[PDB]
Amino acid sequence: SMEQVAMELRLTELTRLLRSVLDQLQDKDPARIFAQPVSLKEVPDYLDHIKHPMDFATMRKRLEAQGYKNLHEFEEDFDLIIDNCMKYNARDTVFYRAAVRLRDQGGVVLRQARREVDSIGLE
Repeated sequence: SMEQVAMELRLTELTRLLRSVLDQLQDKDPARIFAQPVSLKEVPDYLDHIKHPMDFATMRKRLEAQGYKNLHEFEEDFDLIIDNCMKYNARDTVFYRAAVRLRDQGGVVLRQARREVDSIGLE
């Protein structure tokens, strides 16, 4: 149907905006601490601690499959990256501190992303 095509165009449009958002967020992680999933070979107990692992590569996979239907779902995954890190790692670690900086700098990006999604009407 034509309605279904229109819905798909909106989703494709949203996916384009989120790709830009994702790139901007990942630029705030120049150490690439959050670029890939935590290795279960190198951190064998990880899933005992963290029940829903997340990372930028995994987000990018979901994004390219147009698997984010709205900005809230995207934000949920970004928050998992930060929140998982701040639980597994202690305050005095480079990992925890990197997550704090990513959350702070990323907030700016997400604030305007929300305005753009609402304004253009992409969800």
